[PDB]
Amino acid sequence: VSTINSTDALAMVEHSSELTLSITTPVGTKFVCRTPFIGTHTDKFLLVEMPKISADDLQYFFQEGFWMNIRAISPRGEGALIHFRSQLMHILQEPVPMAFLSIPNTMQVSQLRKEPRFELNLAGKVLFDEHRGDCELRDLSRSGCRFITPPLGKTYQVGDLVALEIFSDLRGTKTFPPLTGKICNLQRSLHHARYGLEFNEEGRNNAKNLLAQLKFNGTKLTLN
Amino acid sequence: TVSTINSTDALAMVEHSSELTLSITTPVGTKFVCRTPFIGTHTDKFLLVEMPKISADDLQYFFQEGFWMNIRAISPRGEGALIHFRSQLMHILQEPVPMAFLSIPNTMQVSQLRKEPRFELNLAGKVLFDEHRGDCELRDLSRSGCRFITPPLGKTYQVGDLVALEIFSDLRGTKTFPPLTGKICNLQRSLHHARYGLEFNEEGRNNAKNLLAQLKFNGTKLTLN
Ligand SMILES: Nc1nc2c(ncn2[C@@H]2O[C@@H]3COP(=O)(O)O[C@H]4[C@@H](O)[C@H](n5cnc6c(=O)[nH]c(N)nc65)O[C@@H]4COP(=O)(O)O[C@H]3[C@H]2O)c(=O)[nH]1
Ligand SMILES: Nc1nc2c(ncn2[C@@H]2O[C@@H]3COP(=O)(O)O[C@H]4[C@@H](O)[C@H](n5cnc6c(=O)[nH]c(N)nc65)O[C@@H]4COP(=O)(O)O[C@H]3[C@H]2O)c(=O)[nH]1
Repeated sequence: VSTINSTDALAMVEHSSELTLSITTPVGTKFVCRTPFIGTHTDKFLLVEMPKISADDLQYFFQEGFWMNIRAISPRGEGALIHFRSQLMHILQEPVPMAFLSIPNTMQVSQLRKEPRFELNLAGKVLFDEHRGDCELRDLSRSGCRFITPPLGKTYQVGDLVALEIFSDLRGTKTFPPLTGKICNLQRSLHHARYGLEFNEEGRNNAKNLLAQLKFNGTKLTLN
Repeated sequence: TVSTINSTDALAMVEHSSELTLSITTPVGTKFVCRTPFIGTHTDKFLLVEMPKISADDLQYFFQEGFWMNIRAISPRGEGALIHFRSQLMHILQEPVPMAFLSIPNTMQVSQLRKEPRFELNLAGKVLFDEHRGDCELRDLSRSGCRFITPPLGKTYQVGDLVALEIFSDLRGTKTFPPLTGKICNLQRSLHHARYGLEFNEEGRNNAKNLLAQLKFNGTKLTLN
C-alpha cells in the first residue's frame, strides 16, 4: 500500500459513491455500515449521508467523537482501495440528515485489480440458454468485462455462463464474435442490472481482438 | 450536439470540489455573477455548495433563500461538456460550517465545451519564460494546447505570456521532447500547485503531434513508453 495526501486521495473518489464505515465505540464494540459519500467542505470536513440504519444503532454507534475506519473506492483503470481513519465531528438532521467527518492529513491507497478496466458504452445482446436480451458493455479488460441489462430482463447469478454479442456499429446486425465467461459479481439498481464477468479462454481471445478495434477519445474507448 | 439529460447522470459528470458559476437574478431583476466550489449532492434532494467568497454586502444581498440562478458546471474529461441548469437557493447554513443547499431540477442541458479532446498524463519537465527556467509537470495534452502545473512558490505567468515547455522523454530525465510552445490562456492557483492552460503556436502544434504519437494509454491516462 501507499500513503498519500487526503486531497489527492479523495480526488480519486467519485461523489455519491459508497463508503464503508467501520465504527469503534469507546469500549471497543465494532459496527459496520455503508453510506453514500457526498463530498468535502474545503479541507475541513468529509460529508456523508446518514447511514440507512436503525434509530437505535444510529445513536449508539453513530455519535460525535467516535472514531472509524473508512473505506472508499476509485473505480477507474486498475482501480484503487482507499483507507483512512476519521472522527465523527458533527451530525445534522436539517435541512437533511448528514454527517461531518474529520479528514486526516493522509490516507492509504492500494491497487485493486491485476489489470486495468477500460470504460466504454457498446450496445449488444447477452445470450443465456434460450434467452437473448439487450445489454450494454460498460467496461472491458483483457480478462473480463462489465455489462448492464434492463431491470425486467432475464437475471443471472454468480457462476452462470453467458455470452455477449457486441454490435460492431449502429446497424444492430453484425457483431463481434461472442465474449464468453462466468458471472463473478452482480448489483441490481433501479434503472438496470449490473454484472461482472470473467472470460474463459475463448472470451479472452475475442476480447483481445475487440480491444484492438477500439480507440481512446480522452474519456473512454469507442468504436469506429 | 446539445441535449437534455437527467440531473443524476449529468451531475455524475461533474467532479466534486470543482468550481461552479452562479448567475443570480434577484426578484427585482438585478443580476450578479459569482463562482463557488461544488461540494456534492445529498440523494436526489439538494445540491450542496460552499458559500461564495464575495463581500458580505453582495452576500446577504444576492445570496438569499428563494432566489433563483442559472448554474454552469463542467464535465472535464476528454472533449468535456458544459452542464447548464436552473436552480433555487433553498437553504443556507452557518454551522458547523457555512454552506448552501440548492434545488436540483429534473433535467439539465449538456452542450459542447471544447473543439477537441484533452488527454490526461503526468510528465515532468521544465517551463521556460524569458530568462527564467523552472520545474513543471504536464497534466493534459491536446492537438492545440496543454495544461501544466508548477510549485506554489515558483515564478508565475499571466494570460497572454508566451512560454515553452521542455518535457522529459524518460523517467530519469536524460533528455527532452521538442518544446511545447504557446500562450497562456488561463490559470488557477491551488494549495499544492499553480495551474496553467496553454494554446500552441505553429511550432507547438507540430511538437505536440510528435509527443502524442509516442504515448500509450494505460486505461487511466497517457504515459511514456
Ligand atoms: N473488466 C471487468 N472485469 C471484471 C469485472 N468483474 C470481474 N471481472 C474479472 O473477474 C476477475 C475476478 O473478479 P471478482 O470475482 O469480482 O474478484 C474481484 C473483486 O473481489 C475485487 N475487485 C476488483 N475491482 C473491484 C471494485 O471495483 N469493487 C470492489 N468492491 N471489488 C473489486 O478484486 C477481485 C479481482 O479483480 P480483478 O483483478 O480485476 O480480476 C477480475 C476481473 O478480471 C468487471 O466489472 N469488469
Ligand atoms: N489541452 C489543453 N488545452 C488548453 C488548456 N487551456 C487552454 N487550452 C487550449 O486553448 C484553447 C482556448 O482556451 P480558453 O482560452 O481557456 O477558452 C476555452 C474556455 O473558455 C472554454 N473551456 C474549455 N475547457 C474548459 C474547462 O475545463 N473549464 C472551463 N471553465 N472552461 C473551459 O472553452 C474555450 C475553448 O476551449 P478549447 O476548444 O479546448 O480550446 C482551448 C485549448 O485548445 C488546457 O488546460 N489543456
